[PDB]
Amino acid sequence: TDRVSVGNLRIARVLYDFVNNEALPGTDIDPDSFWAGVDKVVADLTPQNQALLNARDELQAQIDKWHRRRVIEPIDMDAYRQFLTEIGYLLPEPDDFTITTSGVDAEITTTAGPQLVVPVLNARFALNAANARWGSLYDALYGTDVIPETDGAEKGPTYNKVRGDKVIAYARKFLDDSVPLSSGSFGDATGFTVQDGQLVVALPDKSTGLANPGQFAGYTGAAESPTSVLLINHGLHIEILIDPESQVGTTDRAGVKDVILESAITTIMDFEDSVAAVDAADKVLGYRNWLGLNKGDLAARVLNRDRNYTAPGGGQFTLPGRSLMFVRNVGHLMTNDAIVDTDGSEVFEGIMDALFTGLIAIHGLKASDGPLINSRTGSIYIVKPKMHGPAEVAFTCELFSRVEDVLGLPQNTMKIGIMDEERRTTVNLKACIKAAADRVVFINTGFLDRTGDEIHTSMEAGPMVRKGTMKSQPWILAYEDHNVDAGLAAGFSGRAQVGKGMWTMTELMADMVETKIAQPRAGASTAWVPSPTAATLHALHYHQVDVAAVQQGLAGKRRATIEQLLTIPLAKELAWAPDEIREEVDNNCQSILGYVVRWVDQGVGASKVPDIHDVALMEDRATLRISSQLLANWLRHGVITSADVRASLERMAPLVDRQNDVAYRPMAPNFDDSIAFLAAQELILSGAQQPNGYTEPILHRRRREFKARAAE
Ligand SMILES: Cc1ccc(C2CC2)cc1C(=O)/C=C(\O)C(=O)O
Ligand SMILES: [Mg+2]
Ligand SMILES: [Mg+2]
Repeated sequence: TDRVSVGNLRIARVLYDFVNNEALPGTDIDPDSFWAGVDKVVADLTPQNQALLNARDELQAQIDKWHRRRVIEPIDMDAYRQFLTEIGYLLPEPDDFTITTSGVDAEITTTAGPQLVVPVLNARFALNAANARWGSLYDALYGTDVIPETDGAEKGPTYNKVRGDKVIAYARKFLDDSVPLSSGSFGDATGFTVQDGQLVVALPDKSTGLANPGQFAGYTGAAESPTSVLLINHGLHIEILIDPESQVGTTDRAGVKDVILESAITTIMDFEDSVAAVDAADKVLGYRNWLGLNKGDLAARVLNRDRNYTAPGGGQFTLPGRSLMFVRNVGHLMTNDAIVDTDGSEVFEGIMDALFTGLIAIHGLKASDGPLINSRTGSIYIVKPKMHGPAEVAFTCELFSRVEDVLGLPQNTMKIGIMDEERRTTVNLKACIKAAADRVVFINTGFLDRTGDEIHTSMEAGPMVRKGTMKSQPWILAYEDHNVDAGLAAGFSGRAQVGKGMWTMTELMADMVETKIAQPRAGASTAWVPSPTAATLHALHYHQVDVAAVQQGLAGKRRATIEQLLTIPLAKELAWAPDEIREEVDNNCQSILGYVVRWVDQGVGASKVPDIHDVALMEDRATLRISSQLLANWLRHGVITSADVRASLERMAPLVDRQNDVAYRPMAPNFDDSIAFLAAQELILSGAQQPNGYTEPILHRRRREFKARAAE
């Protein structure tokens, strides 16, 4: 064929060659021993992987039946709770404990700041994301709606000085709020100098230093007239660039050219919900980019070097120039035919990701032909998504342990960022953390997947509230607080990240700056952003909120009950008028179609899709999971008919065709000839039958179908 036999496995040649020629050289792992290890790990752990997936199905069957066999008024919470305990869904809560994870980098244990997620299959985006550790505040302010485009302040083809002056003024207020002067305001500064190791800021009438001189972290250039001044606040760096000859510095009262913020402290290179990878060719593209990131030679533009500074006293030092990288592996569900066994059965994809992304990450622990690219403390950081409960966490740990043995790595090298994005994890979160107590480096509320699981788990209970109502429902507010509580109770402060979820409105940056501050105010040491620009703007929130102090104030508090976590988001009687149902259907169909068409026809796993209100939303599989499950639920309970669904899909499809484009194939009017349209339809009409409402089985099948037809 086009496969390589190793034991019981038949490996796609493209993957075999990539591993031997690109991934293995430089790790000192023997190629034959590696492939024997792949065979042995797959054979040994596949049964447990399948058993865990079977357990999800059996628990969900019981829950479906339970709802179908009830007539009572609102749900008897006491009966529901004891039922879930009976079936093993709700497990006992373990005694208090503190995590023991060691060898973790400061960016994770100590620094509070933004965490950027990027599809690993897009080399250009991945490079920008790794370089997003530092970003221009002026560019982020000028280029977005944070500075309103009011009369006279609009963006044009050329620089608008009125707008630029608003940018400068915004940044000066940020400096006053973050690194205050002893007296006066940065808005009146006329220059900066370093005198006896102290920062001196010239005012019109006088000179002043910092109210806290310890916030002066360094400078570049001559101490007499530095080319830049480096400050620190809440552990994050701020750099004032001084250049009176620049276009902006010429207009500035102190010659300031820009303010650079330490922004994306860590970055998650994603193999999961933001990428479309359905075969060996796709996986190799992703693995090769992850390899180039860890070897430091990925080029599309290149990775940045570390940044050199002079210390206040005069010594030299350096700061990391790149975001510390995690990789998000796929979860336990899917198989991939990149490897098949002798029976033709596909191998579990999460098992493969652990082996291959783990192998590749070794390069980030060693010098790059300069210094090693990633973890100086010797860890490999893997986000494991979509786990359901503590036995599934234990399985990830065993998989990582077995992979470490194959790779010759110390035990516990491979650390786990746990997504809390499935109900059976939420309600057993303390036990999930305990199961990974020596590997865990974060917990994070993946609230979009979590909403998808909320809908599917209770699918039989009745019609759910509209998608937009979900973000304010009791269950989700309890879930967010419960996650923070569990992390802090497990000793996460100073040891691991407590993270919150993604901002998806990529153009609504004024709204992000106004509202996303709630996440660090809730004690999250990190939260997810969709772009380098949004990382720079979200960094402002960490200068305003002292997350370390917030976490200390939250200690010992139990702010969510199990009853709150289990409050199902059922709609009340007579909740909606016909126009509101119409808008919900059309909005969900447009978002489904806009995302699925680029997935199936172009293999793009994350797309900006305008919604029914013309708001650009960054869509990935989790937002698709919500929209498809909600419509499945409304169809299941008679809120809408199958004619309503088909009509909405047919009405929104031509609009999506218009929004798109070199490789774009219109879906309309030949709907049944478009694999993408049929995939969108199947996601709704078959949604109730998909395991835990997951979208990958349909998406993968339909993308492979598209590729097959295109190859003739
Ligand atoms: C929803 C979403 C949008 C965009 C991106 C990336 C930037 C492309 C990631 C996610 C995501 O995966 C979130 C969660 O895992 C989860 O809330 O379930
Ligand atoms: Mg998710
Ligand atoms: Mg403070």
